[PDB]
Amino acid sequence: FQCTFVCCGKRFSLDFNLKTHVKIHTG
Ligand SMILES: [Zn+2]
Repeated sequence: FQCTFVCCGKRFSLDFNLKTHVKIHTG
């Protein structure tokens, strides 16, 4: 998918990698 939080704005590939990442912006 894609990130859009803070200055991280990283890149997401799929749902698994989607939450496995944004999980921080969420905690
Ligand atoms: Zn991010």
